Amino acid sequence: TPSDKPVAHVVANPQAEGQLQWLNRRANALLANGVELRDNQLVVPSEGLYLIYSQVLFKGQGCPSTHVLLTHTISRIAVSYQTKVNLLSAIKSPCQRETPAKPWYEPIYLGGVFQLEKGDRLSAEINRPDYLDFAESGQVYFGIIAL
Amino acid sequence: TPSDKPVAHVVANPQAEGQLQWLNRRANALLANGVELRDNQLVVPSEGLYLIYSQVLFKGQGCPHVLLTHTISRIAVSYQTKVNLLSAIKSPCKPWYEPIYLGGVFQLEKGDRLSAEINRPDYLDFAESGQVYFGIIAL
Amino acid sequence: KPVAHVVANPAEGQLQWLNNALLANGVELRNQLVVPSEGLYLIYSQVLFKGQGCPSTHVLLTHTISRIATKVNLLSAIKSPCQKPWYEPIYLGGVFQLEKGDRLSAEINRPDYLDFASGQVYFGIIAL
Ligand SMILES: CC(C)(O)c1ncc(-c2nc3c(cc2F)nc2n3[C@@H]3CN(C2)C(=O)c2ccccc23)cn1
Repeated sequence: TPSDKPVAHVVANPQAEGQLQWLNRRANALLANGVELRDNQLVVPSEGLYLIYSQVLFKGQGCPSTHVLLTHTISRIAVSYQTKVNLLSAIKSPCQRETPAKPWYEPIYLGGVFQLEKGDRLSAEINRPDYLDFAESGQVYFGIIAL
Repeated sequence: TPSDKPVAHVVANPQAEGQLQWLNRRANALLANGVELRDNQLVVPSEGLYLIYSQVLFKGQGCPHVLLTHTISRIAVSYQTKVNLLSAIKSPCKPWYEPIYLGGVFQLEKGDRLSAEINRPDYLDFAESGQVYFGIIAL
Repeated sequence: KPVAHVVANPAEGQLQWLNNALLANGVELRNQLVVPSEGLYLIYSQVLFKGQGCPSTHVLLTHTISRIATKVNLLSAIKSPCQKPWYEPIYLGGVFQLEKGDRLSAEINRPDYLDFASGQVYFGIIAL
């Protein structure tokens, strides 16, 4: 007997270099029990507590002249207040000292439990899609699990 | 168990050399309701949604470049191919510590094999119990 | 189905668990969650550490979930935030066969670095 628990696990489209497009129409990606993926956002089918999680992986070849700041943020767009409200956020400075060139890898993980309402849209965005590494699978993803 | 939900929680062997070997015959480790541990891989007993998870803890003394990887893979029985479900790559560089937790929900089939590997077993840390583990929970 | 999801009390200089929190179907909060019936449980948690700059003494941040049936680590991790403000969360989660009456604790070593202002500081169990 399958679970009736709203769950989703969507992955970065590896073809869309220079963008962060979430896919459920990809191997080992899913939407279950009412969760929808609409306009790059997960739509919550019913109210309740949910675990929200996401990982992005950033990669760079050395350290450039201008300082790099990498951000990943998970936003909620409620039906009654249709503006992005941050739930989870994290910032990283991959290069402490600039190159006076070794590849660096910086994962950003976000996860937490939030009360969500029916129709809430969830966004998961980065500031630098040009640094995102999603060629190999399993590195960039975004999911929910209803408690 | 009375729930009958296939579950597993396996732990790393601290005295395994140059490898990340999983064990179920340890305290606070288990294989229940059909899940098997065969060739260092977890074997799924039935089709369904599963929470799949793993934690590794790396540790180094100072900074000498080092790349750390941690990957959960799936070998689907119909396909016979090994693909990453969850993967992290980190460049860590006094002692430094790097925990890596990989978790998510996946549709799995009967007979799928799941693996949890790393590139640097020599950087693993086993100072305390509960620092290196791998598991699944059927929804 | 015995379930529990407690949050931290923002209680100073400590990690006190309290009841978006919920306690139900036998799971009591005696500072440990007490297991009402023998079975399989997913036990999870997250803590969030934060600081400004790096001190002279090397700081190691730990978060551990223990089982008391003796005190044994079930889930544990360590973070070294200093090899500018910083934030370091620690996530734990796994499935465990527990006995009726067992106690489960979720502790940190450095509550002075805990962030008391989020959906990232919690401790919970779900009977499967
Ligand atoms: C449906 C099922 C199997 O009963 C179930 N119920 C609840 C959860 C649950 N897991 C949590 C959590 C809050 C939760 F309610 N907070 C954490 N976890 C674990 C570890 N860690 C922190 C993570 O960040 C994480 C990242 C992906 C995946 C699981 C985790 C997971 N699975």
